[PDB]
Amino acid sequence: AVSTISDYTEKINNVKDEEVDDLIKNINKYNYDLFNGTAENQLPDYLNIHEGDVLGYIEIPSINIKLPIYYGTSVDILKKGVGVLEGTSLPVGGENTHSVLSAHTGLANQKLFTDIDKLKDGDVFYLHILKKDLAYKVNQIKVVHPDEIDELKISDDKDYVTLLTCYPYGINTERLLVRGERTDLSPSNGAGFSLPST
Repeated sequence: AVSTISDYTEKINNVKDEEVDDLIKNINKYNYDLFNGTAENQLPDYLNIHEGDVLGYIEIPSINIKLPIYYGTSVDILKKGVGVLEGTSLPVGGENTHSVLSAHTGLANQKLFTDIDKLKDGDVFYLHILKKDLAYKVNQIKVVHPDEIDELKISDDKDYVTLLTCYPYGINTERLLVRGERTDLSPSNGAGFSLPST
């Protein structure tokens, strides 16, 4: 709930800023190796990110969803919030990244499935990862077979995040892929920002 998000917010703000900056720098290196095929599903030792580590949270204001984000999709973890799909980009953004956020499967896929079912093209979700803020605008809702790859792959010159949910009853179930592409945090009406000059 908001106790996990509160307990993430507390612990992360109490870490040295330079250690979070280095972790962000190492994540960006993993995502590049991943895209270049010089890394594998199992995270390198230089990250100290593990199955069940909270990276932060997702806000979907359209449907008042606020859920923590864990690394990985392990079963002791899959009944709390949202999991980063092993083999997909870590959600810190950038060109040549595609992070898949997989729904957790208990009572909060019986809400979450129908809730991300309500999302349409132009809807925005916010990631809060390791004190980094990112915005994503939905541009592809896709119902897919469970042995399907192409719609979860990193696209060249693309910064994507896919919300992956399964129909929660039965086995070999159709997965719903709500794909966001990277947008500005700033609202488009208000603008006008200049650097110092003299």
